[PDB]
Amino acid sequence: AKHYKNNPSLITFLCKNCSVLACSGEDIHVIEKMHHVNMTPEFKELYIVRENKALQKKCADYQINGEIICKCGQAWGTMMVHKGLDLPCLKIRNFVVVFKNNSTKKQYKKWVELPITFPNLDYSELEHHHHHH
Ligand SMILES: [Zn+2]
Repeated sequence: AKHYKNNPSLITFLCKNCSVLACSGEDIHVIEKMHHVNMTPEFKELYIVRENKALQKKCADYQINGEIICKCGQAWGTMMVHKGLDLPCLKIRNFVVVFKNNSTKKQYKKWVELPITFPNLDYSELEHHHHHH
């Protein structure tokens, strides 16, 4: 991570199945150094939440209430909820990542494999973040 670029605007995420633009890297936050989410209102117009009892569960710091999928049907991630706040969690394996100016397409299995550093919000910062921003 020390040689990563802390410039998320360099990348865009496309659904690996239908190629639709899911979001810019600028719309991603990492939560408690683990979960990569997109909490913007615009992103909510692009996914559907469906039931998936294999993935739903109650955790100490969040609950998983469903699976997030693209309008085309391709799974994208999970719907986490922390203290009533929605955390749409993206699994990088469901997307194609495009880097600007070089426009080269890439696929990854884990977020740590993508050499980009994103802004972090610990769980303890979420209520404040949603109240103000
Ligand atoms: Zn799709």
